[PDB]
Amino acid sequence: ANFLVHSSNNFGAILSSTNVGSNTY
Amino acid sequence: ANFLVHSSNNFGAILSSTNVGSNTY
Amino acid sequence: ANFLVHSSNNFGAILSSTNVGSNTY
Amino acid sequence: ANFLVHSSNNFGAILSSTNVGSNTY
Amino acid sequence: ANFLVHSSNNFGAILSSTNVGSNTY
Amino acid sequence: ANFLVHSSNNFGAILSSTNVGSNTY
Amino acid sequence: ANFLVHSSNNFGAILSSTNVGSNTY
Amino acid sequence: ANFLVHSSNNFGAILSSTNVGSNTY
Amino acid sequence: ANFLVHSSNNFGAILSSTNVGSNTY
Amino acid sequence: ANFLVHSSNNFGAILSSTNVGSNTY
Repeated sequence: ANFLVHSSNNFGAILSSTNVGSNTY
Repeated sequence: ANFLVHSSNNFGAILSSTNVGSNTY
Repeated sequence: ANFLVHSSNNFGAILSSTNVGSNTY
Repeated sequence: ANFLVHSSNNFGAILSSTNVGSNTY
Repeated sequence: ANFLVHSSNNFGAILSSTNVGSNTY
Repeated sequence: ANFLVHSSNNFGAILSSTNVGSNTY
Repeated sequence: ANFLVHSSNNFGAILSSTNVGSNTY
Repeated sequence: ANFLVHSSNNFGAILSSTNVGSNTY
Repeated sequence: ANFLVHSSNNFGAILSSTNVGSNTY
Repeated sequence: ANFLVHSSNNFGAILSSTNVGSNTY
């Protein structure tokens, strides 16, 4: 619901997707 | 719902997508 | 709903898209 | 609905798009 | 609906587009 | 030295900085 | 030396920095 | 030396840095 | 020397750094 | 020397670093 993310020198991706339906990446 | 994100030197992407339907990336 | 984002030296992208329908990136 | 964004030295893009329909990027 | 954005040294773009239809970027 | 850049629908930034000293972004 | 870059719908950043000294991002 | 880059829907960053000295990201 | 890169829907980073000295990421 | 990279839906990073010296990641 309420996500706490701290990053440093991020080269890739951060996925914090809370899903109730369908999806593709 | 209410997402707290702190970043530094972000080169990539941050995805915090809360999904109820469908989507593609 | 109400998203709190703090960034510094952002080179990429921050996606905080709350989705009820469909979309592509 | 009401999104609070604070940035500094933003080189890329910040997408806070709340979607009810379809779109492409 | 009512989006609160604060920025500093913005080099890129900030997209806070709330979408009900279709669009491209 | 002589940089050839072609762009279209640029939302972010393009950095082609050739550096001999120090700098921060 | 002479860099050929073609882009489309760029949301982030393109860094083509040729470095002989020191720098930070 | 002469780098040929073609991109589309770039959300992150492209680093083509040719380095002879030191640097940090 | 001359690097040919083609991308699509890049969310992270592409590092094509040819190094003769030292550096950190 | 001349590296040919084609990608699609890249979430992480691609490192094609040709090294003659020392470096850390």
